[PDB]
Amino acid sequence: IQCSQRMLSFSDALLSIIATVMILPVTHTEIDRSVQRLLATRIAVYLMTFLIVTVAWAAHTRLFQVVGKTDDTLALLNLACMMTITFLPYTFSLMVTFPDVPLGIFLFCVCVIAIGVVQALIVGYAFHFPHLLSPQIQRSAHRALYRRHVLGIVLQGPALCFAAAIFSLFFVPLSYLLMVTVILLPYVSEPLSKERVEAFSDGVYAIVATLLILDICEDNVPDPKDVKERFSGSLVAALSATGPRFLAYFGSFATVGLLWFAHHSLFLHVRKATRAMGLLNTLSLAFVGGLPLAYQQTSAFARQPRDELERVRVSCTIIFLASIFQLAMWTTALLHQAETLQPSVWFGGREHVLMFAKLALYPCASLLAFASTCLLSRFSVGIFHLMQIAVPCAFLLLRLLVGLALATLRVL
Amino acid sequence: IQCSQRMLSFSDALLSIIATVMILPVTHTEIDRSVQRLLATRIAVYLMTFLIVTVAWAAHTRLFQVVGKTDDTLALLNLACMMTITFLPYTFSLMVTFPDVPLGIFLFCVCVIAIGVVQALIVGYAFHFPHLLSPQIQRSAHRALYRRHVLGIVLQGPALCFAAAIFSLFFVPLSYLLMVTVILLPYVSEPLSKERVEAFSDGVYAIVATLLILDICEDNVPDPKDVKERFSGSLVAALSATGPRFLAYFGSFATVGLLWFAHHSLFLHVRKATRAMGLLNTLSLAFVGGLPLAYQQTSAFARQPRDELERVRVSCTIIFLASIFQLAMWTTALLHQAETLQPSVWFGGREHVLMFAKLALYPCASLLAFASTCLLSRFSVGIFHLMQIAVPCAFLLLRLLVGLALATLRVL
Ligand SMILES: CC(C)CCC[C@@H](C)[C@H]1CC[C@H]2[C@@H]3CC=C4C[C@@H](O)CC[C@]4(C)[C@H]3CC[C@]12C
Ligand SMILES: CC(C)CCC[C@@H](C)[C@H]1CC[C@H]2[C@@H]3CC=C4C[C@@H](O)CC[C@]4(C)[C@H]3CC[C@]12C
Ligand SMILES: Cc1ccc(-c2ccc(F)cc2COc2ccc(CCC(=O)O)cc2)cc1
Ligand SMILES: Cc1ccc(-c2ccc(F)cc2COc2ccc(CCC(=O)O)cc2)cc1
Ligand SMILES: [K+]
Ligand SMILES: [K+]
Ligand SMILES: [K+]
Ligand SMILES: [K+]
Ligand SMILES: [K+]
Ligand SMILES: [K+]
Ligand SMILES: [K+]
Repeated sequence: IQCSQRMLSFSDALLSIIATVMILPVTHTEIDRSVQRLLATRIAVYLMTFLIVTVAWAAHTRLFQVVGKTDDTLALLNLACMMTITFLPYTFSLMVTFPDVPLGIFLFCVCVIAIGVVQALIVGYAFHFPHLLSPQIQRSAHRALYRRHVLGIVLQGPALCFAAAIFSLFFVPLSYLLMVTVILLPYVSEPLSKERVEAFSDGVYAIVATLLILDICEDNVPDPKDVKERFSGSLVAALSATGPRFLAYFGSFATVGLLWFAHHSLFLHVRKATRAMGLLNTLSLAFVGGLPLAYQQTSAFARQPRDELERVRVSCTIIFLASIFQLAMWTTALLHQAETLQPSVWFGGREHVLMFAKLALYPCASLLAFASTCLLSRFSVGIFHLMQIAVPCAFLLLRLLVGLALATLRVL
Repeated sequence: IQCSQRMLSFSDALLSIIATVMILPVTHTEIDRSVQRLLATRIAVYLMTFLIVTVAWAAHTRLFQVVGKTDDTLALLNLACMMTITFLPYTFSLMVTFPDVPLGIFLFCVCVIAIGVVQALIVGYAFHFPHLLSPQIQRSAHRALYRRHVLGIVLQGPALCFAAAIFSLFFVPLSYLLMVTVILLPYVSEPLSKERVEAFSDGVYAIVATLLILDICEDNVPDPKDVKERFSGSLVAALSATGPRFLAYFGSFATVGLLWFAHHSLFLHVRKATRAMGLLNTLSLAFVGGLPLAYQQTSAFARQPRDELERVRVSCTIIFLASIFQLAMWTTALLHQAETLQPSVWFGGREHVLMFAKLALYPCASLLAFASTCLLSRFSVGIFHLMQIAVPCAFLLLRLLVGLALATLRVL
């Protein structure tokens, strides 16, 4: 027997990488109807693959909530499970790119079946050696019924996908219906490990923050030949020619880091994460993945006022979507504060107002910039930049600002 | 005050991404002297940037060993520190690509100075609020001397790099000498947080395992137009045309996952990690980063026997270098087992032989394949594939094999 914490941390790292894999085609899209259609398709594929990989990650998290402690064989089986999961984005992209070809849907169904079969092997091994189970399962007298329930839950998806794979040769629409039913059944018809949620969130945030510097380190180191021919041997000029990329990276890193800061602060006060909090966290991460695209678009900065106005609106919308779901997590937690939140941030608690301000800082700023874009259109672009400067400072001075507001309302 | 564990986990994730960033140019190198020179330059740059980012990560780890507990201001300062660190690979690549241009060396020195200045701000803030310090520092009466020592250690590198930046305008070789002195002084003239080492290692392993699938998901989804024109509308043929990439990914993921399995097993029994163990871990990770290149080269599989023999030798050498340093970590730990290892894996312990076999499995296999390449040249290539099949199975049956060997030696 061994402690399973590090194995699950490795699983979370791999799964965050796999979930965010499909954001690279979006950010590498150079950017007339054809280009817009291509970008929309890529964004939709990214969202769907992120959600699918998140569903797989959640299934893994609760599977290894059932399995309390790990073992060499369990570690190798988990490696096999991760290997199978790493193919979901590619097979899904292949299926959507070739909807009418049965081979793509068959490959996706095979990937899902393989994940389920490896997880069923893990469940069988763990139940054959009860000391690997959680104490709740170990001490229960209905271990056989627990095994049946867990194994049925694990193998539900594989059965539906196997039926879909069969039907692909006869009636494709029913195959797609079964694939969607796979995701529908678990949620249309419990707590989630807070550590797993935190690890997955940290991985996603770390990847999204550094996407643009990863692009820069590969593409934007000047070529000495190009420097000597096109910039008259001036390295400073060659580096200035690529300024917009650096500005995009700075903005994206700052925004993603501050959103992670808000998430970190929120989860420092969470006692237990519910399923609703997990769903809202998934939505927030999915929309967070899109910030690099927003900042690329705004940094490119086509001089046309209408184009730049559209870019600012899109960026503000993306930031609002990223942060409103964190605020929604916090509001959902407040409904069951007694069991979900530490007493510090309960209604009327010491740090309740500070947490509220910290989580509402970004949605308010994004909404204000978006409104300025409609009311103060000419200044709006500058206002957007002002936002990028104001929000970080507000985070530094947040306690002083909250105290000032409290003192002001004391008399008012 | 807040718990600093999640902030440091996020730092480890970001730092692993930044350390492994420069491996992408290596794996994206399509592969006459010019190509070899380009590949050698890219590999050297990757190694140097990995080592530099690891030095920065180690400095960060011990800085936040000094700082016991975190705070909102400390969290934001840490975000700024990570932002500064993310520019080390790009500035180093720019400096090496333009060695004679003072601007590149100046930018690298500025990045180093900025990292040091942010860390000095963190130290000053933590010491101005002693409750953020570790209890050892808090209870000491020499907190002023501790502050002086820590601040000097933090600002050592910035001073040397500032001198180098000045000298770049007058005598460049002395500037380079000072830059190397920055790294020389700390090591030429203590324990390391095992959690930080584990998190960094897991991040690096997770990135390296999935490099090739990240490439595949972007580049190798067939284009319907290409499928219809070049493969006569056969999607299976189009997918078979890209088989070697999938084989390379399978091999690379299996090898990296099993090396991580060996690392995980080793560190499950480590009580405290010393500086020597940290250095050996860094070397092992640096050489692990090169496995995707080895497997790409072997999967490309030019039919020429000499070329394939060279590619098998290179792959075996890379695997041996990756795993021998894990074995060296284990051997170094055995020298101070009493304080470094759990009693289970001490000399003559219950699991000592199993740990030895687990860590020596890969070096022995790689050395045997390399030797077969010289003695059994014609079969060697097949033997390499045999290795890819044998080592995983040996990991599954490792306990049975160890028991069999013990029983055999009982009579012999
Ligand atoms: C053929 C390979 C490539 C992939 C598909 C594997 C097949 C044989 C597996 C995957 C999941 C399995 C199913 C999982 C659960 C159940 C429910 C049980 O009450 C009857 C058997 C049934 C319906 C299984 C039959 C076999 C099954 C469909
Ligand atoms: C100019 C900007 C862009 C970058 C460089 C910042 C300069 C001013 C900073 C960076 C590190 C600093 C040094 C850090 C440590 C010491 C040792 C002390 O006994 C004398 C001052 C001295 C030598 C500092 C002088 C100022 C310094 C060199
Ligand atoms: C109905 C059905 C059909 C097929 C499969 C199946 C098939 C292939 C496969 F690889 C794994 C599985 C499932 O994996 C196990 C299931 C049970 C057991 C032990 C039994 C116990 O005591 O509960 C061990 C492993 C399962 C159930
Ligand atoms: C000799 C020298 C020269 C320059 C700098 C410097 C310069 C710029 C900068 F941003 C930060 C620093 C260093 O950051 C601090 C140092 C001390 C203090 C408080 C003093 C205490 O009580 O020890 C707080 C912050 C430091 C030492
Ligand atoms: K973690
Ligand atoms: K991670
Ligand atoms: K990553
Ligand atoms: K990448
Ligand atoms: K971790
Ligand atoms: K990581
Ligand atoms: K290309």
